[PDB]
Amino acid sequence: STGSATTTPIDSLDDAYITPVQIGTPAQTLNLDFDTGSSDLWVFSSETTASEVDGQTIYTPSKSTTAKLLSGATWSISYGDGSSSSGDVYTDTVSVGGLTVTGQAVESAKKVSSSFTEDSTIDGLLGLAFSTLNTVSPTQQKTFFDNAKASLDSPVFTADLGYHAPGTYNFGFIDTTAYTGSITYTAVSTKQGFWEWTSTGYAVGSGTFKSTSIDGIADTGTTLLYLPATVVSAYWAQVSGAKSSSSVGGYVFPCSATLPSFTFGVGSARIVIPGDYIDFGPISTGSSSCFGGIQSSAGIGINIFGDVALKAAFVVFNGATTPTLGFASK
Repeated sequence: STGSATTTPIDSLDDAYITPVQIGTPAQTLNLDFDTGSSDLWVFSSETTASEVDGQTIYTPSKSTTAKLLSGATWSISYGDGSSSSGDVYTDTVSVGGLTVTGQAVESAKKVSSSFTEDSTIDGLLGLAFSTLNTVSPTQQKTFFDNAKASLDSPVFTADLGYHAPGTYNFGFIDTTAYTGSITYTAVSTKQGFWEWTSTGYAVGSGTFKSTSIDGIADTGTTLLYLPATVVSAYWAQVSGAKSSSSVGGYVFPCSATLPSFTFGVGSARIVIPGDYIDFGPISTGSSSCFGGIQSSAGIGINIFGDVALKAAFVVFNGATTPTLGFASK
């Protein structure tokens, strides 16, 4: 089997991407944030604290004839940006772009943190990291991909994120019309539960390529590109007026600037992020200071190839016995 669904930026900045997901019988369609950096499928629901719901579409398990409470199971998760959610668990039928999984763990939120409440466009998350990170207790649950894998034509899914435009998540096949040149595959470590790999280096604008190993994760659920301070300093040094602001929380630059591109290495191959991709607009409405899309990972503890990097490529998440990651220009 296969699946194919369109993913759409939630706002003019590509802060995140939502993908329609059918849950239950009859289908309840929720717009979920597909996240290759976590492994929980959780949704706003009829059980979510009323004061913490503000415009989201909710899952109502009582209205699904295929919903079953997973007796005694609970979940609780905290993300890298400080946000969090928790609740209990149902199993139900979940379909993504024509691909159907029965008995999927659907984690129902009783509580969500303010940032989730404040984002009316995201009805929940669908985790696509390795199931070892799943937070369901006392019986850990599998991801949608994990549950689908045996059925898929090929044990893969692909991320084709658009820049200020819709894109595509495919399951079970590689669309050879969706990229240019060839796909370059690189090794993955599953030891931290992430799609963790090692970039071969970087370049700033038309500058010479620096060969250097950068260990990081392919994470569709993170907006920006987080890299070592040395690398990020070298990028912003090429932008007149750019500086790191502790008060704003990262590198900012004059909105009148023209940003240089950023290249990262995948084996012998190169992915080029155009400068426009690195512009996240005024730090506050009407300000002439703009927030940078490449930031230091020094505070985080890991490097993150977030949407800024991934949307410049066609990305293959290969879930074979020995998983790998593939990158192509597009």
